[PDB]
Amino acid sequence: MAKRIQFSTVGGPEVLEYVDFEPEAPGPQAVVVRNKAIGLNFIDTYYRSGLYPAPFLPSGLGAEGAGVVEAVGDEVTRFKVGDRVAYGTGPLGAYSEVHVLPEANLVKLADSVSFEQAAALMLKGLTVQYLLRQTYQVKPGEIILFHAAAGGVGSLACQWAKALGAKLIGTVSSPEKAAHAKALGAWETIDYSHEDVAKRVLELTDGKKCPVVYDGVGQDTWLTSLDSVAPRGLVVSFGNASGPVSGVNLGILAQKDSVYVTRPTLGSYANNAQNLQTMADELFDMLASGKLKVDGIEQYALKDAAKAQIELSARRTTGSTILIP
Amino acid sequence: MAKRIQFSTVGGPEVLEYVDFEPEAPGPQAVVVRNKAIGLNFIDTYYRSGLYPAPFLPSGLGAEGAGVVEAVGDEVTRFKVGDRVAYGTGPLGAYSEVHVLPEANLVKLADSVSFEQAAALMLKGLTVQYLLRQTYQVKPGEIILFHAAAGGVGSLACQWAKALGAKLIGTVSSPEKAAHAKALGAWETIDYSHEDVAKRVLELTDGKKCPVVYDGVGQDTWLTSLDSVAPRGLVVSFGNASGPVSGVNLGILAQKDSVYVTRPTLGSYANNAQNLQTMADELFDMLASGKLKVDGIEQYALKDAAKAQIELSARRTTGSTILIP
Ligand SMILES: NC(=O)C1=CN([C@@H]2O[C@H](COP(=O)(O)OP(=O)(O)OC[C@H]3O[C@@H](n4cnc5c(N)ncnc54)[C@H](OP(=O)(O)O)[C@@H]3O)[C@@H](O)[C@H]2O)C=CC1
Ligand SMILES: NC(=O)C1=CN([C@@H]2O[C@H](COP(=O)(O)OP(=O)(O)OC[C@H]3O[C@@H](n4cnc5c(N)ncnc54)[C@H](OP(=O)(O)O)[C@@H]3O)[C@@H](O)[C@H]2O)C=CC1
Repeated sequence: MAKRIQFSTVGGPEVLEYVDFEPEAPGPQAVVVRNKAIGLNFIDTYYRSGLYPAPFLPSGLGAEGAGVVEAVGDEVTRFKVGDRVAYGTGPLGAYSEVHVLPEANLVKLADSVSFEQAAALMLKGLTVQYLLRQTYQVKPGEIILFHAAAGGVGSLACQWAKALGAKLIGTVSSPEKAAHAKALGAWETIDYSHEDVAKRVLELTDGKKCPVVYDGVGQDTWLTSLDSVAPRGLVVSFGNASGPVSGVNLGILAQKDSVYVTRPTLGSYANNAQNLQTMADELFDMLASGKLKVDGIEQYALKDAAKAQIELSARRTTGSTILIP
Repeated sequence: MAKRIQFSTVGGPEVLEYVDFEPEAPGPQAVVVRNKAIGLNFIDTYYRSGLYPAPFLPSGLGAEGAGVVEAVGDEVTRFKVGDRVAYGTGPLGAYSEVHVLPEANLVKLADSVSFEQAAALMLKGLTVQYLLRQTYQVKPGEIILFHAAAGGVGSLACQWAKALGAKLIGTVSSPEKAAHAKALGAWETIDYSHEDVAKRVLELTDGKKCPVVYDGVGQDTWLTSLDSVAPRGLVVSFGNASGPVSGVNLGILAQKDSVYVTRPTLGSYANNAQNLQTMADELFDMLASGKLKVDGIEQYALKDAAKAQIELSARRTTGSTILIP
């Protein structure tokens, strides 16, 4: 028996229950991980709310974590008991003392990386990697727009953008979050709790606007992003914090001067035990070289996962926050 | 006084009237063209139907044509009376004996190109140019999907794709249109009057699907295009023959494996008297080199523009068709 956070029905935070459950016996290519640190991600709230249906109820939650390998399937050779690993993709269940998942979703941690750093970087870091390196290969000097610049993904994006020589214009909801973003490497900040983002962008870019706009909040900033992208530019809708963007008429893309739009998912970029490896190597290489940093991690006891999600959804957090089993 | 085709109200073909009107005096940078050949384009039916509002009623129609310069604005130096020109962008009014437009929308014709070739190539040719060279730089060997392969744009696309060494899979509504497309350079054809396009595409591409899908029919093929694009591939929605594609939830882009979508417009790519020049030079260079050809042009008297539009909308045409003033 082991403890985990699960829900028997979709809904608000009250739906989460900290209870005993019986971990499954690893498949031939599965790995049993004894979690030491668990990630907190906005998508966790969507599975719990039902925005994204689970395969069955009661359901586990979470897809990011780091810990020690406890058991290995008979066909697994990459990992052995005792190995220190991390993951940011795979089946639900990270919110547990013991998580079982395909070896394809795991990446061995270098002795130099702690479990807290991994649980705070993995998923969000892999996302920034594909957003800035694959979805749209940001080049030095480019002026890009990135919403929620002080959030989990946003904070890493500020740092990565700076590392690339790009000039990231990060939108935030308060002068406090603005200072946070700026300190992490944001070129310019815009407080969209009252400022006109599109206007500010037009002036900051000398009327040329941004070749690419990264939007993880969705609904509330869709028009803003459409008005901030340069002609034939790209609007990357990778999040739905404020809600999903729907009911769009492709005709608006033409109206905004023939722009492009994509709705990427980590699963599509890290769709191999291996495209994951290459991506993870770059992420951890950034950390090891000192271009990315975490130090400054809020910690909640796995049993208090509900409290942690409430703060996240309430927009009362900055950077990464982890759960300790 | 001169004759033109105009409409005092939006609606069906019956709305078109062949009447006398008084051409305006060219502005300082405007050019008066004595049309010898006028293009027929699907968008013409949309302005007439009201899908795209005119600035005022009664309104002229058409944006493609070729003829002799009759008058020049005082500030115009690129053109002089007698010059043989062509245009595929600009204000409404091509459906006339005399059309007045900014010099920025004109391109001098080489003595070797007749007015019929220009009126049949200009707009559609410039579109294929930006679709295959700018929207998505098709490379030799790539397998691409292109709907309505026997249409005006489609027919040129079959030829251009072949010239590029690409393998175009063209969808058509009949074995007759299929033969037409094939003869023009289409690699493979699919009769979507009954065949499963997505299925055929999956088998023709060995399960890899198409890096890019060009869709000028819209509504009726949106899902088909989404199911025919490769992961992280691009779906180019440049037309609405079957109707516009609306009410889409960006979430479907993720569902189809993180794809991209754009809704380009000729105006956005040929947005300069000059980006037009470079594009036109390539188009006419293809014609001059024998890679693109027209010969096989249906002709309607400008006064019978309604009959011409009825056939176009009825899907009873192949290649280009022009109106003679
Ligand atoms: N596509 C993919 O592969 C992935 C997508 N994501 C998505 O990326 C985004 C960022 O996730 P993560 O780093 O975990 O989260 P964050 O830590 O960034 O938290 C969300 C932040 O978004 C902003 N926000 C704007 N409007 C709202 C709103 N109405 N309610 C709540 N928050 C709002 C807030 O910042 P402020 O107060 O400054 O506005 C808030 O702090 C999410 O939308 C997430 O679902 C995450 C991982 C992968
Ligand atoms: N974005 C841009 O810059 C431009 C866009 N366009 C658009 O490109 C497309 C092609 O235009 P053009 O070459 O003039 O036209 P076409 O000559 O290709 O005529 C339209 C063709 O589309 C297909 N089609 C499919 N469904 C329908 C339907 N329900 N009703 C009528 N036709 C249908 C038909 O071929 P089949 O019978 O084989 O299915 C038909 O022949 C149009 O949608 C047009 O508006 C044109 C120029 C520029």
